[PDB]
Amino acid sequence: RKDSSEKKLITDALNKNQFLKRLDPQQIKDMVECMYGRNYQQGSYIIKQGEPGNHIFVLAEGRLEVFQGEKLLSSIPMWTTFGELAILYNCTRTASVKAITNVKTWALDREVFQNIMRR
Ligand SMILES: Nc1ncnc2c1ncn2[C@@H]1O[C@@H]2COP(=O)(O)O[C@H]2[C@H]1O
Ligand SMILES: [Ca+2]
Ligand SMILES: [Co+2]
Ligand SMILES: [Co+2]
Ligand SMILES: [Co+2]
Repeated sequence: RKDSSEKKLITDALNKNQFLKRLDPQQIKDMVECMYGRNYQQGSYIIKQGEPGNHIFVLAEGRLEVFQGEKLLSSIPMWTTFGELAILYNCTRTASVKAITNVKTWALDREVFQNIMRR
């Protein structure tokens, strides 16, 4: 699915996330190899506040904004991990994440994220 170049970009994105610094390099490597590409059209939501957390994402291309309601929280820089809170802490999505342009993410599903933690 990915060359060494993309694997390195995703790896760095995951390693920079404060809540993921706990994981071993083997766990990160496993996440990377398992991640799958998903595109989103402009104006669609990658994440909706209040939903369960079924995926963790890395922004690979395009622009994303984080919202509570109509209120803007943050612009997600390229190669940033997001959607991790609801996964790690068994909570609901804390905010919505909207596609400001057409977007590509790398995504990992929740159960896999935990199978990897079960290795
Ligand atoms: N203030 C904020 N700034 C940047 N990102 C945020 C902020 N609040 C929430 N997020 C991100 O938005 C995501 C929405 O779903 P999660 O709660 O799973 O994980 C959340 C974080 O990755
Ligand atoms: Ca990150
Ligand atoms: Co979906
Ligand atoms: Co580009
Ligand atoms: Co762009």
